[PDB]
Amino acid sequence: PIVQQGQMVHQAISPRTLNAWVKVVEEKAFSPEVIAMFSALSEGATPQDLNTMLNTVGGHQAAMQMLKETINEEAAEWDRLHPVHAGPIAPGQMREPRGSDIAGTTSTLQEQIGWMTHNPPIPVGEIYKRWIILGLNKIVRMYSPTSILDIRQGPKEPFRDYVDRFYKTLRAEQASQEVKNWMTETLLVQNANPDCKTILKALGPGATLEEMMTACQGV
Amino acid sequence: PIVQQGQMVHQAISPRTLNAWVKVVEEKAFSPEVIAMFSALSEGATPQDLNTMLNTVGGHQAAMQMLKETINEEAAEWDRLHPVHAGPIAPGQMREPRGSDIAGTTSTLQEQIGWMTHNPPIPVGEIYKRWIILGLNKIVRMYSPTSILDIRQGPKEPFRDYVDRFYKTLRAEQASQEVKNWMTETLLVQNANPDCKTILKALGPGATLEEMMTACQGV
Amino acid sequence: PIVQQGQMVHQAISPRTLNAWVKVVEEKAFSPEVIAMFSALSEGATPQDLNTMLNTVGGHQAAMQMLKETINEEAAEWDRLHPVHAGPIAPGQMREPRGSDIAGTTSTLQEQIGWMTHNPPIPVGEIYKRWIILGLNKIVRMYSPTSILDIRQGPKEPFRDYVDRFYKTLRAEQASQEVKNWMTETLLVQNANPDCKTILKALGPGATLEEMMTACQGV
Amino acid sequence: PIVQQGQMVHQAISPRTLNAWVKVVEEKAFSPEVIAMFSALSEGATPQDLNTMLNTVGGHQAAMQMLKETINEEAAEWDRLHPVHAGPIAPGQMREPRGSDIAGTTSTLQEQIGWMTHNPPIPVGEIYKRWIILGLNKIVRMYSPTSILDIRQGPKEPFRDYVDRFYKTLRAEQASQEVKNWMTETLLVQNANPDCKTILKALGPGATLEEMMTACQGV
Amino acid sequence: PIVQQGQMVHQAISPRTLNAWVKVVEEKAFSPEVIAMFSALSEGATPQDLNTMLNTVGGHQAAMQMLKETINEEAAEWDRLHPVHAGPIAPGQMREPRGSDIAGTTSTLQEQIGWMTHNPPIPVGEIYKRWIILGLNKIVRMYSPTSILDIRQGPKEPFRDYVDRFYKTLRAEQASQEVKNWMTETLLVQNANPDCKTILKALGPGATLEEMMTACQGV
Amino acid sequence: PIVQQGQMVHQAISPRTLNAWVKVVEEKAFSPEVIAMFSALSEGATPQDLNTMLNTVGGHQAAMQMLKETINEEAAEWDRLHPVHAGPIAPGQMREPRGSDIAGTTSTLQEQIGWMTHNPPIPVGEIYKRWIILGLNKIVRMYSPTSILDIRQGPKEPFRDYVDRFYKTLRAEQASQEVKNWMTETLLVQNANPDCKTILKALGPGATLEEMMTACQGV
Ligand SMILES: [Cl-]
Ligand SMILES: [Cl-]
Ligand SMILES: [Cl-]
Ligand SMILES: [Cl-]
Ligand SMILES: [Cl-]
Ligand SMILES: [Cl-]
Ligand SMILES: [Cl-]
Ligand SMILES: [Cl-]
Ligand SMILES: [Cl-]
Ligand SMILES: [Cl-]
Ligand SMILES: [Cl-]
Ligand SMILES: [Cl-]
Ligand SMILES: [Cl-]
Ligand SMILES: [Cl-]
Ligand SMILES: [Cl-]
Ligand SMILES: [Cl-]
Ligand SMILES: [Cl-]
Ligand SMILES: [Cl-]
Ligand SMILES: [Cl-]
Ligand SMILES: [Cl-]
Ligand SMILES: [Cl-]
Ligand SMILES: [Cl-]
Ligand SMILES: [Cl-]
Ligand SMILES: [Cl-]
Ligand SMILES: [Cl-]
Ligand SMILES: [Cl-]
Ligand SMILES: [Cl-]
Ligand SMILES: [Cl-]
Ligand SMILES: [Cl-]
Ligand SMILES: [Cl-]
Repeated sequence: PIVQQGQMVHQAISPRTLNAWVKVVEEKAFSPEVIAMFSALSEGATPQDLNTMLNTVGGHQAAMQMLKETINEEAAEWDRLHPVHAGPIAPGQMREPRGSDIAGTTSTLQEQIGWMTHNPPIPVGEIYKRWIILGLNKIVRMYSPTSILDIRQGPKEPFRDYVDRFYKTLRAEQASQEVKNWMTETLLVQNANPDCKTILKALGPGATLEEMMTACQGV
Repeated sequence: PIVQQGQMVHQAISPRTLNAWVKVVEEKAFSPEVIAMFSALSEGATPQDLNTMLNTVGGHQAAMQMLKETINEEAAEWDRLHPVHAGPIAPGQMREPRGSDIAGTTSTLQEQIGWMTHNPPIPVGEIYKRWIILGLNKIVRMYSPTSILDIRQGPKEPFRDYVDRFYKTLRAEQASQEVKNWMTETLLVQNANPDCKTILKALGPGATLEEMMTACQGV
Repeated sequence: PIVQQGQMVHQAISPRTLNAWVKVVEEKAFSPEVIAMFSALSEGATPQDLNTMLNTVGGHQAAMQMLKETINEEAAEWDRLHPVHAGPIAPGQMREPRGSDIAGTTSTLQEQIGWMTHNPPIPVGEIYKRWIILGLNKIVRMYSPTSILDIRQGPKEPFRDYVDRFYKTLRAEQASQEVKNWMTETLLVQNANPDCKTILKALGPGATLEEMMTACQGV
Repeated sequence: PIVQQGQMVHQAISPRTLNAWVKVVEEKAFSPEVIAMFSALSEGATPQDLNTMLNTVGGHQAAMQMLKETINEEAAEWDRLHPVHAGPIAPGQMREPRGSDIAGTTSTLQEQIGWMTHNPPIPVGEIYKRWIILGLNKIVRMYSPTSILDIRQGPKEPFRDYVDRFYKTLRAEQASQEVKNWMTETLLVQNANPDCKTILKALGPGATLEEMMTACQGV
Repeated sequence: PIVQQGQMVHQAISPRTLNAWVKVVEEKAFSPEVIAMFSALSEGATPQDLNTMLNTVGGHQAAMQMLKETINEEAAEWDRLHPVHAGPIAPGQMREPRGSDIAGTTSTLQEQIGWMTHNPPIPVGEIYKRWIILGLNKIVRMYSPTSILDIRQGPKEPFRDYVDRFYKTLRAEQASQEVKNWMTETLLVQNANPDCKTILKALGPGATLEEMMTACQGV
Repeated sequence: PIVQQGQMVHQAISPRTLNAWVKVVEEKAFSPEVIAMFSALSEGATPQDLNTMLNTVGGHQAAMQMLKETINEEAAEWDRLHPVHAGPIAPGQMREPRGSDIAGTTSTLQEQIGWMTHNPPIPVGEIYKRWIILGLNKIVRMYSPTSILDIRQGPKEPFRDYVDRFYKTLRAEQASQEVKNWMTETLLVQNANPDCKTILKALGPGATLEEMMTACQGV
């Protein structure tokens, strides 16, 4: 990665960042917390470090291939919006990057460092990072076993655990924040068990989750 | 985070800070020492690092949603007290942050760094940190199984263990320091077993905890 | 903490310092080596880092409350000896700290850093550290099960192990160095088994521990 | 390695980089993720650090000898393309390296540092690294047990696992990207079980892997 | 410790240095490799760091008391050879240290840093370190179970293991290098079993250990 | 060690370098990868750090004594080739080192640092390192159980494992690169089982190890 005297300086990815990432993928497979951990360990990372984290993943090669295809689609879109102009790169200048240069496959470390440290800066690491997080979101969608519509509270299930399951499944859903707001406003109270459902409906439509959980504590 | 030649310099969150936090949440669930550990690992942290620590938490998504709602309430309060003024940001200036900018959802890393390193400084990391600790206190309240009124000394229980339980439950209570002072002055001596209660009452109302524990040592 | 180009620079407490301290308290409970480890891990620490180490302790809340009361007594004594003078803090100056400012409860990180880096320096971290070590000494006193007067050598016990026990119990005793010198000069030879006691008395009152241990080696 | 004030500074290889590499070779034997981990841990490395990583490998000495022979072939090719010219090295100059100087066997650390920090730079570490990755690719080829032509989907095998196996075996194949593209376009759909094969053929030749996996989800 | 821009800068003792030392004392008790590890972890250490390493030792308080007495004897000797002169410390000067100042009991961290960074330097850390290593040598002497005169080769014992035992016991012996040279020249060949003894005596008095071990390989 | 602003700066040996070395010697005893690990962990090391690594080795004191004798022989040879000249060391100069000064037994840390940072540099650390690696090579020779002449392929042994054994034993042999080349050209094909031997002889005398291993894959 690169960390900011004032100037931004280059640095190699640490061995325990790599070991942490590999352990995370080995243990947790693909889940939202794996994506959060990815963005955590890849702060200020170059495309070389991102490809470094991706290529060290053993197994799960179906998901890795899906991620490759997503990255290729985003790169082709970048090439459509940003057409490269033929010509000689002038002294004191750097070429404009392609989608493959952002993915680190056709660019050198010096070129990525120059794009990132330039003023104005071309943040290739955060763009490639954006594409990677997109594909990872697709993977987490495909590998989620349950749908949010099937999360129902058991007859003897404490409301707390039911909320744990509900928002666990909701975090993996692929829907805009408005759709998830609707799911919270409708499905959470709708799919509770009758004993808790009646009380929550007695609370009102504008209650917080704290009030809903403290209401069905005894039930 | 950011650490202070004299100037404050930016730095990425370390992998063992993240691993420490994730291990803490996995092992201890939600307790006061988890909050102390959070403030410990988040010294000088930016909102990006705070969201980094929060999003890497697997499970406990009910508590995470409650924390989201609390953060949204504090952000709306900030927006009420601090209304943004429409206009063009002048050269050599930075915009005043919203509640969502403090929460790191609508602000960039450069903007947070600029707000924190400015003179006068706008400490967005400590404000967002304050909100997070508030919501975490609410969670620790809701998830505490026992009330302080139910902590009673067993007939054969050593006074030391009874004090351990009493202040363990007291640390999770949500009450001002004056209320907790009253609880110490009344409930601790009131709820001891008769053999120790009579001796402590023979000591007097102004004895320290050291004197109370060394008094009921033999009992 | 703060580490000394020549200038003293601030730094956040490391995650493995915290993990080391928490592991120490979890494993060893309260013993002299725990205090030595505390002073070890808290070299150059600010009151914020000291409160950081104290608040991360799970359990043992009776001892933590005793430590709080001791810190409050030392703070009240500081307030008695150092009365604050009402007035406006002049430009280029910093206010004189209270006992609560030394304990880090009513002071900011910038104020502690300014007090510590000033010339003349107000070492709030070493003062608060002194109070903490005092209270910890009180706790170690209260939680010591055995008295030094009860450490007696068994009939078949090697003298070496008896000395191990004797100085183990002596390290936890609360007595000035002169009293401990008297205990070494009297109780050690007095409480040995007769076979070793007679030989040690044949050595003389001015023998070293090396000579005493090498004398009763065969016995 | 060497990390970039602006100047490139030398640094010794860290003990946990070495321990990470040795653990990787001990656990995973020879696989593509081992190569990715090698390039990960050897960012900015000198030939001395590369030989350091190679020589610390216990066992697998057949593969290490094959790697030695490959490195010798690449070095002889470098000597053929770059003939050394006899003469005295002028003041303010450095000799042009041989293949053995790139492999670090006949060059000193100061000479490698000088070649890498020079302008124009002679990147001996990335050249030797290239040769090493070449030989490692040969080894991974030889030690792959299965061919891509034999990866067939079981009758009750979920399509996801079959894709995992297919691209796992494909990653170890030695073929240009065009040949692997043909393998993806032909063998993947050809070697699926009939129930999934018919559906995938109903999709069309231009479907993505995401669509192919979400199509045969229920089958 | 203190590490050398050119100037010597102060630094706090690392948590894994402490953990390493504590683990070493817990596992290996008192042996020569423990002393080597002490000098290893205490490179450039101040008396505060040395007392830090010593006080964190749990148990073995007999040996710790012996070490205290040895340190006190060396300190009294220093006070005899270096008498302090009464007077006022002049501006731009520092007082000459006592034996207790070298032991870190009556001196501050600033005074130790000033003594060590001065020109001419007063190396209090290496002097106190010398005393500590002396006392540790006394302890290792007292706690050695076997004498070098009792190390004899078994009838079926390989010569290699017998040499391992011989020099293991010899490393713990308290004798000058000349005495140990005599022990090597006499006892090693004298105490071997007859089958190996006759061959070694056939070699001659001037053979190396390599020749002696390769001679009795088959026996 | 010492790491290169441009100037070479001194640094203490890290605790995990020491722990890594001690673990390596404890686990692997004496093998070539132990020597590679030694040179790995001792990059830029001073004689004090080399003696630090050597003295922390518990057990194996026969090998350590052999290493001492080898170091003494190399030191005596250095004294023969480099005779010290009697006289006063001039201001702005440093004395020429003896063999014992290179071994770190009769020289201080400041003298080693001065010898290494001087221009022209006297690399005492790499010289002492050379001697240590020499003695370690002698030890690895003596402790190798098998000779290269006895490595023969089993009747049902895969050729790959036989090559593993062959080059494992060859790496521990003490022979010049030409002798080892002859061993590769003769013994490897000579000592294979008849089924593989005939095929390898059908290949020809100029085949690579890759071709030899891929030829006897099916056998
Ligand atoms: Cl690291
Ligand atoms: Cl790869
Ligand atoms: Cl998967
Ligand atoms: Cl852009
Ligand atoms: Cl579920
Ligand atoms: Cl780290
Ligand atoms: Cl998230
Ligand atoms: Cl929870
Ligand atoms: Cl503000
Ligand atoms: Cl309880
Ligand atoms: Cl750390
Ligand atoms: Cl707290
Ligand atoms: Cl306790
Ligand atoms: Cl003061
Ligand atoms: Cl006891
Ligand atoms: Cl390291
Ligand atoms: Cl090697
Ligand atoms: Cl292998
Ligand atoms: Cl080139
Ligand atoms: Cl397979
Ligand atoms: Cl550390
Ligand atoms: Cl102590
Ligand atoms: Cl002991
Ligand atoms: Cl001196
Ligand atoms: Cl023995
Ligand atoms: Cl370290
Ligand atoms: Cl030693
Ligand atoms: Cl051995
Ligand atoms: Cl030289
Ligand atoms: Cl073998």
